[PDB]
Amino acid sequence: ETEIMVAYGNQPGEPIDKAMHFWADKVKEKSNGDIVFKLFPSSQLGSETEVLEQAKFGANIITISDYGALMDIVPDLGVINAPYISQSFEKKSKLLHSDWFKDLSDKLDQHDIHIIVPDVIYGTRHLLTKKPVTKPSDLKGMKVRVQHSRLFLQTINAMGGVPTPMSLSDVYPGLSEGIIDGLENPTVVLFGGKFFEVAKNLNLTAHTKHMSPFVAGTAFWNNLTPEQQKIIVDASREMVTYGGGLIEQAENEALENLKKAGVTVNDVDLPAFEASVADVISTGFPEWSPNLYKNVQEKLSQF
Ligand SMILES: O=C(O)[C@@H](O)[C@H](O)[C@H](O)[C@@H](O)CO
Ligand SMILES: [Cl-]
Repeated sequence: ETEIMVAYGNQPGEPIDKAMHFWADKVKEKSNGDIVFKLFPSSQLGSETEVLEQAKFGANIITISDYGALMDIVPDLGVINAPYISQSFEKKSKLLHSDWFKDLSDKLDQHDIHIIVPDVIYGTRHLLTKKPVTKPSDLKGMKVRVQHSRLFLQTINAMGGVPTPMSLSDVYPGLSEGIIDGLENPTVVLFGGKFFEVAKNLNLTAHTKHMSPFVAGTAFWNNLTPEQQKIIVDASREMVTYGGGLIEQAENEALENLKKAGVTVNDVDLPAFEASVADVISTGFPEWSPNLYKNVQEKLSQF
C-alpha cells in the first residue's frame, strides 16, 4: 500500500480534522486499500512552514498550506485571501477553478509544490485579543500574532497592529507569557485551540473569508500513478463539499461555544477596518502584478 501522511494544525474534532477523516476514508475505499492516509492534526509533524519544506524535498506528505505563505514562491497567489476582497466562499471557489488560478498553480508546480485541492473552506478570520478592539486605533501598539505569511503580516500592520509572526503551536504559551496580546483565526480554530482561556475578546473584523489549499511536493506527487492521483483528487472534491456542510453552522456553533466559555463578542467598525487596508492591497505588495486586487475583485463579480 501507499501511505501518505496528512498534516494540519487543527485539533481533533474540528471541521478540518473531520474533513481529513472523510478524505482518508474515501481514498482508502476507492483505492481498495492501495492508498492510505495517516492523519497528523495539532501540528504533530512540525509547523506548517516546516512541513511544506519536508514535502518539497519529497516526503510522502500532503499538507495544508496558505496562499499568503505560498506568495513567497508565486506572488499572485497571495491575493486569494486578501482582506475584504470578497464575502463569498462560493465566488472564491469559482475563482479557484478559473484559468487565472490554473496558470498560477502551473507556475507553482515548476517550483516543486503542487496544489492538490485549492478550495477548502477554512472559515471567516476574526481577531481574538486580550482587550476589546472595535476600530483600528484600538490595535495601537498591540502585538498581534500572525502565522508566517506576508499577506497577514502586512494586513495586520495596515489594520493598525504590530504583527508578530509565530507558529500556531507557539501561540497559546505566547499569550500566556505575554509575548503576544492576541491573534486571528476562524471561531472553530479559536475554540479548538482553547485560546479563549487566555484571550477573551472576539472582535468580528471578518477580514478574511479564508480558502485553504492542500499541497504536496511535486517530487512525491508526480511519482504516484495517474490512477492514484485521480482517486485522491476525485475524493478531494467530495471532501470540499463535505467540509462545506461541516463549516456551514460550525462557525456559529463555535461562536456560541466561545461565549459560553466567557468570551466577549465585539462588533467592530467594519467600514474603518476595510478603509485601513486600502493602501496595502493596492501598493503594499510590490511583487504583485499591477492592479491584482482590483482585477480579482472584479473576476469575483462575474460570479
Ligand atoms: O493560524 C494558523 O496558523 C492556522 O490557522 C493557519 O491560518 C491555517 O492553517 C492556514 O494556513 C491554512 O490555510
Ligand atoms: Cl508557520
